[PDB]
Amino acid sequence: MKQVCVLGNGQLGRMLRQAGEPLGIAVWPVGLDAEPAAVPFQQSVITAEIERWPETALTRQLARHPAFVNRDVFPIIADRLTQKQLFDKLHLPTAPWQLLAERSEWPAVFDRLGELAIVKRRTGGYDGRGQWRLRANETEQLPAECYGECIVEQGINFSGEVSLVGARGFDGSTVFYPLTHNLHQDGILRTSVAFPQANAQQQARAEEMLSAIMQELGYVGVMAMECFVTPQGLLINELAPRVHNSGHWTQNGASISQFELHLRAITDLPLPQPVVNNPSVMINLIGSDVNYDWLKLPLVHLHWYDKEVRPGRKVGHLNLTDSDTSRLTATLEALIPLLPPEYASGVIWAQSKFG
Amino acid sequence: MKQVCVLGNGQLGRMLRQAGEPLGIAVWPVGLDAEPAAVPFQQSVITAEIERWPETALTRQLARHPAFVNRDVFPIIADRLTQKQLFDKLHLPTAPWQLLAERSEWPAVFDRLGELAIVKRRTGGYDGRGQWRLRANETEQLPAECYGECIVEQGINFSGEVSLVGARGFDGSTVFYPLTHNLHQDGILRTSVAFPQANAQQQARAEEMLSAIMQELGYVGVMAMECFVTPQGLLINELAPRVHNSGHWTQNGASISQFELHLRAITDLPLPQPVVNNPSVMINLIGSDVNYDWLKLPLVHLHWYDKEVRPGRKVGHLNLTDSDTSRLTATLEALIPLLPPEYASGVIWAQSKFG
Ligand SMILES: Nc1ncnc2c1ncn2[C@@H]1O[C@H](COP(=O)(O)OP(=O)(O)OP(=O)(O)O)[C@@H](O)[C@H]1O
Ligand SMILES: Nc1ncnc2c1ncn2[C@@H]1O[C@H](COP(=O)(O)OP(=O)(O)OP(=O)(O)O)[C@@H](O)[C@H]1O
Ligand SMILES: [Mg+2]
Ligand SMILES: [Mg+2]
Ligand SMILES: [Mg+2]
Ligand SMILES: [Mg+2]
Repeated sequence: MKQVCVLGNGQLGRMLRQAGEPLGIAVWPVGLDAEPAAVPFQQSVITAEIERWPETALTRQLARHPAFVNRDVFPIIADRLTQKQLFDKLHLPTAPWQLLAERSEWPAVFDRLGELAIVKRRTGGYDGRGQWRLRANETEQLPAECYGECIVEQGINFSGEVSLVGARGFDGSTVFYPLTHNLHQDGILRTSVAFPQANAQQQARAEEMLSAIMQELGYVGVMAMECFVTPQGLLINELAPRVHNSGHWTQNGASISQFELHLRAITDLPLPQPVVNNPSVMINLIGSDVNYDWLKLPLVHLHWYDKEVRPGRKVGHLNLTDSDTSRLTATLEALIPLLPPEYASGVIWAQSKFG
Repeated sequence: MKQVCVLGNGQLGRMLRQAGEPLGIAVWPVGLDAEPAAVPFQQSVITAEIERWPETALTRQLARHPAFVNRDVFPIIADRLTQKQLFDKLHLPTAPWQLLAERSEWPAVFDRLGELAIVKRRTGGYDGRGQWRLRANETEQLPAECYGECIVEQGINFSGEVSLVGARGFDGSTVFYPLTHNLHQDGILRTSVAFPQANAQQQARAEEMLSAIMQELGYVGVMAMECFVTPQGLLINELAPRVHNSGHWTQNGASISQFELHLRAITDLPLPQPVVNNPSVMINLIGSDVNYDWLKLPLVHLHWYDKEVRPGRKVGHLNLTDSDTSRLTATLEALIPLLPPEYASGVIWAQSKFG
């Protein structure tokens, strides 16, 4: 019975453990502060749900582990500069950008990028923290700390956002789910909607890009590529070297979930193409307490994280899938009065995807 | 918040625990020999995946425990003599029978029940162990121990077997799954097939019968009723006061699984009718080692129990569901060479359901 250890103690690891169980794979999520002595890392394949970390007794032990899959890929992706350079190397479309070295460069930056600059911390950002959207007369708001520690990109006016989640096997095979439509508000993902068949052109463009990246990196497991939809085609925004929030719908809307797919990849099990026959919606639960009334609606799949509820925190997600989009829209409509007000916008945006 | 302890350490408990996690319900399977001092009985709803048990430090604590849902139904069900009588008291069709008290009753038993008698141990039987099929000149095979400890009933020539899995809530509401077709060989269930819409007359007869049963008992949770199909309609074979093997398909083929439904009922959560839109097939894994090649087929959902593989032991099950029956048939066909010989019969029988 394969053993896998996942570095990091969040919901991602928990979902990987839940997926592993019925497949006969024991998965052990280990936080950074864990005691290595307690960790069966020796008899396990190591994976992670994080991409960067401080040095601890646990991480020092891991360091010397032969089977930490993708170990060397993380730092490249963990630093936005190196990630952006990777797209450049591979000729992949992405927002024009540059390292933002010091105050003095501002003039050349706007000259280069346009009216709106999007400044991003090279490492550690998530949910939009560590991101600034500045105009020529607003540069003084950027913390000095940021000089040398941030990249700056052109503000992209996309018509929508989509991510491609897929996986690469140790033998180079790759498999993908259809593109997923993502809605972000205030920097955090709120809702995702996936259809069995995406714009065929967009789907091929994305697969070619993701494929080139996984190959170049020699990556094994699941990776998510977030892109921006523009009239010239997609632009890659960023990558996540792991299972990703946008693909949670796969737990209930694909024959093989992103969690199962990642475990198959890393343990070298078969990686056939997951079957996706119907559309799916996923609503993220953020800073809200669980309301079991949601369970009155039979299509709603509750995925609760057993995390402390605090503002802005991802606490769970709700998935719904059905071959009849009317049912989905109706389920959505019934959910509105059962969710806090800030959820209406995303729920309605999901409904409109079927309109 | 949800804390449930389940009496019994088998795969059913494990599947209840996997189901409860994402719902935010912490499920603790407790074996009979467990140390009561290590169990959260005081802060939980108690359920069980077994129906009769010896007195141990652990079960002693469960006697009369107010949090143990259905505690008094178990014993009624656990004895076939009491179970049969229930049917009788509710005018529900069942096989003509009687308590088999002693050797001398034999000639009259055959005069009354006809050619073939089915002897069954009053308690503890499963997978056909404790059952004997006898003609009038074979009674000497029945161990002497049986007299007074087994019932005897009419061998029924049924055209097929179907089970009804459903639940009853604390307020009397009930919900059910469509009937499932079950195939038993050598006393053990090998395969099940469910269709979204079952014979209407049949489904209604089953629901009326099971509702009468659960209501009569004040039962809360999931119960399964195995029946035999005959030209006068269904005959009830036996009941399982819990989630049941023939309902495993609901893990992937219904919007709410029988595991989830049981936890909903017992925790007083909502109990809407689960959605079932496509057919499902479940192949029981018995005494065989896991074969990861099964995973090359994308529709296959592996549910491995993490049990030691021994002859005749249920080690797992494979579920498959899709709206396209031709897909299911093709997946079944591909499964044959990937399973031991003894599985062909069952797989073919499933395929035949779609023929
Ligand atoms: N150049 C850009 N132009 C316009 N919008 C942008 C741009 N970069 C980011 N955004 C918007 O901000 C959202 C969050 O940005 P991004 O993914 O870089 O940050 P993050 O902190 O890494 O978020 P996370 O890791 O949680 O996805 C994007 O999905 C998009 O809505
Ligand atoms: N009276 C009967 N007539 C004909 N066949 C019968 C009869 N009783 C049982 N059988 C056959 O034997 C099977 C198993 O019998 P039964 O369910 O009573 O046994 P069990 O040991 O309680 O099995 P389990 O608890 O594992 O379902 C039935 O599903 C059916 O195939
Ligand atoms: Mg990011
Ligand atoms: Mg992002
Ligand atoms: Mg039985
Ligand atoms: Mg039975």
